[PDB]
Amino acid sequence: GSEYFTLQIRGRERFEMLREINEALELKDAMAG
Amino acid sequence: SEYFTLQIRGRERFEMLREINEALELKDAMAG
Amino acid sequence: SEYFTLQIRGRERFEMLREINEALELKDAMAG
Amino acid sequence: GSEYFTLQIRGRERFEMLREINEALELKDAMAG
Repeated sequence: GSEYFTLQIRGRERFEMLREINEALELKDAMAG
Repeated sequence: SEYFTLQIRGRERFEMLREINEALELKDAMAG
Repeated sequence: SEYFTLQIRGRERFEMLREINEALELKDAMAG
Repeated sequence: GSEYFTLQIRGRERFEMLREINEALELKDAMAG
C-alpha cells in the first residue's frame, strides 16, 4: 500500500490551497479503488 | 508564525507537492 | 463562466498541473 | 528546449492558485539556468 508523508507548509492560505489539492487527489484515488 | 502540516499519500505525490511548496517559499524569499 | 488558460513549461509539469486541475474539477462535481 | 502546453482552468480563484504555483516553479527554473 501507499506510504504516507508529511509536508510542512508555511502560511494558512498556502496550507488551505495544498490541502484542497490533496483532498481532490485523494477523491480521484477513491474512484480508482 | 506556526507552520502547518499536511499528510500526503504516495511518494510521487508527496515529492510533487513538496516541490510546489518549496518553490512558493522561494518566490516569497526572492520578493523580499 | 469563461474559463482561463495557463501556459506551462514542460510536459511533466503540465501533466502534474493538469492532474491537479482535473481532480479539483472532479471534487466540485462530486459535491453537487 | 522545453515544450509549452496550455491548460484550461475553471474559475478565477483556481486560475490564480495554479498561476501562482506555475510562477514559482518558473522562478526555480531561473535559478537552475
